Amino acid sequence: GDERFYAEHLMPTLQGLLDPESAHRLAVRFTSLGLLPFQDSDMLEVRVLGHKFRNPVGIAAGFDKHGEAVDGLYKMGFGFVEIGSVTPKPQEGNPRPRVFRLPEDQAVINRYGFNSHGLSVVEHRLRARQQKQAKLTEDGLPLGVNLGKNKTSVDAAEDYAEGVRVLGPLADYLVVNVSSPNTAGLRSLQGKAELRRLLTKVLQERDGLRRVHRPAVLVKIAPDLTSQDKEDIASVVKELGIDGLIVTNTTVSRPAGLQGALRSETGGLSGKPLRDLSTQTIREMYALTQGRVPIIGVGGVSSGQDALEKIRAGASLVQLYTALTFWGPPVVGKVKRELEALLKEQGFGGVTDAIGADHRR
Ligand SMILES: Cc1cc2nc3c(=O)[nH]c(=O)nc-3n(C[C@H](O)[C@H](O)[C@H](O)COP(=O)(O)O)c2cc1C
Ligand SMILES: CCOc1cccc(-c2ccc(NC(=O)/C(C#N)=C(/C)O)cc2)c1
Ligand SMILES: O=C(O)c1cc(=O)[nH]c(=O)[nH]1
Repeated sequence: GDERFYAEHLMPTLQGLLDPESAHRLAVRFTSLGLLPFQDSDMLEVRVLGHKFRNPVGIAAGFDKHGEAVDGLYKMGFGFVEIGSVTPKPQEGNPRPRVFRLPEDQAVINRYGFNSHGLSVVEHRLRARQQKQAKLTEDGLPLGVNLGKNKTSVDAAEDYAEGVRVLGPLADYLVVNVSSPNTAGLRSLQGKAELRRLLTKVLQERDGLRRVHRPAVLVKIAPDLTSQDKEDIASVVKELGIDGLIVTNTTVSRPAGLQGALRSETGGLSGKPLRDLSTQTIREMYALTQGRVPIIGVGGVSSGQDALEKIRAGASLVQLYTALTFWGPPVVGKVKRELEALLKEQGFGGVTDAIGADHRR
């Protein structure tokens, strides 16, 4: 598992032979079969959300939408895996092409539109390995399940409620994905009144599950929120005792300077141009919640430095996806090795010490 070989040869060859969606599909297949190319220091261990995480580097939602490659992802070195988004009924998502690479920007634009095998299919897939997962979780390798809603659903809150009922018993944490830019009306669920009503329902459903089957609940937010939007979210999160936030989803913005020919495709932008917009959103959300609400930081993480910036901004854990599509599997060990070195260099005893450190200087 050599970084240079993957970065300069394997990935560019793969990217030259297949369209992005096909490459994604082959990636999932290959990962699930456990054919793949770092020993985690105690310094990387984090305890949050009612769990031990052996390292703070997770695979973000969208790579394994249907829960097919969970074990292969742990083998890749991820400290935690998040699957989804999963919708109640199966649905196909948007017409193809719907994923686009911007290699000059180390970015991706996607408009998948919640292509999902649906709750029932994912439920059975997770049930087939439920005890294996119980042991992985106990070993410090938790599982997150990200919930979406169907395109034609009338009642968004009932879609999330159904997700809580069906996959909640199989998850260490649930994500109420209220931030996809690719489902009409979805991001409006981030508004105060809508959000309070939605999350009240979600939390009631979650609280009705048996103790050993009772997941933490997080809300995943956009990087495109107004100051007022962020204030309102922070307020609702604290009012309801939401367990954490995932910050951030993809951006509908197109930062000045994008070079990719495909920069004006519709969809969510991910990877390097998102990085600091995401970090700044983490920083604001951490301040508005007084450091009391765990944050999973996501967006543009490709290095130890990227990870530590999000951690010092207030993230307890980080995730990546887009970097894997450029650098391949060696990126996971790279991020971890670099993060470990930076923690030592900056005088932190471990990840935990660094969480929110920028707010204390
Ligand atoms: C192809 C693609 C599909 C995604 N699908 C989902 C999704 O289903 N649900 C979700 O919450 N986030 C989804 N995301 C967003 C990622 O989870 C993450 O928030 C975002 O891509 C920023 O991280 P990154 O720059 O490391 O990719 C997707 C991202 C991409 C690249
Ligand atoms: C020889 C195998 O190397 C691997 C092993 C496991 C995964 C990967 C790999 C992971 C993700 C991707 N994904 C993409 O390239 C992509 C795009 N565009 C998306 C949307 O996932 C491709 C390859 C490559
Ligand atoms: O399915 C998608 O289109 C999608 C969902 C999401 O939450 N974020 C994203 O970038 N794409």
